[PDB]
Amino acid sequence: PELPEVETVRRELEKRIVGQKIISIEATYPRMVLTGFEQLKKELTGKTIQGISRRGKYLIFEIGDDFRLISHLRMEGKYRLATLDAPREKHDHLTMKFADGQLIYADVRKFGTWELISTDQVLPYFLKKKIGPEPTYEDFDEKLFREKLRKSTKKIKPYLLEQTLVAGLGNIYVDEVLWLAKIHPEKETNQLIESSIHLLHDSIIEILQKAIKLGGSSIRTYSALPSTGKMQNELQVYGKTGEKCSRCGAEIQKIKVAGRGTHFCPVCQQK
DNA sequence: CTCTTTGTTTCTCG
DNA sequence: GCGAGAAACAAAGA
Ligand SMILES: [Zn+2]
Repeated sequence: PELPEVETVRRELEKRIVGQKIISIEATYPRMVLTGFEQLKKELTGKTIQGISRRGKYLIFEIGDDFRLISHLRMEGKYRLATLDAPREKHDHLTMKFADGQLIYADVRKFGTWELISTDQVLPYFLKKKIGPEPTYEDFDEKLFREKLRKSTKKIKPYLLEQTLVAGLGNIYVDEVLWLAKIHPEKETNQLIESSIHLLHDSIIEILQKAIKLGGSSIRTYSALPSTGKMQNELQVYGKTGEKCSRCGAEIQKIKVAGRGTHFCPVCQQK
């Protein structure tokens, strides 16, 4: 998932598990707990979930007064709230059991991670990750963004995917943002002029906030969190190879850019 | 059978 | 430091 999908999960879990005491924790794939599964089980069993926050694509469970469980869902991670008698599904890896249900994490590709750290370690953790600002008008300063683009020869799509200029874009929304802002994904960032950088800055905020409002993009339907979103109905280029651009009618093309499938309009996004 | 592709991140190699 | 390529892993399609 990308930031809008993680935010959607965050909001739905916040409604439902805040206040819940963790009765037990079980793992069939303990190695995805990078700080140690038995250590996490000992520390969090019996504690109450107080909140769920997010930073970029990372979920942050706030558990007890002093613990933060930082969860990254990577490519395929999925949470669901299940009954206590729910049967195991093949790629379920971890569960937190409550008195009246359980929170199960599944991940086909086993890429997602859990790390238990203390409250005062959370900001240093994300500083060490070099995560850029949240994609809001308040936090995403166009002036610094512009200065970073001016001094780089990186291509704009891979630079945006780094999470360092701004947090939260992945392959779907980077393609969507660059189409909206009329910028080719291979454009070297030091060639962007000020008005293009302004449109790109605003398009990043607008696309991601719209996707949040619409509950994320469901490219397939799944029996887990979140509830089926509506943003997939608004995608203009991602996965639309061979369909016509809604602005100019040219066929959307797909190329490979720094190892990633890349969807763009060749008319609207001039090389 | 092989090869490619996939919402992410982070590594080695030269 | 850089970019290219690949790894972690599983499943599906050509
Ligand atoms: Zn077009």
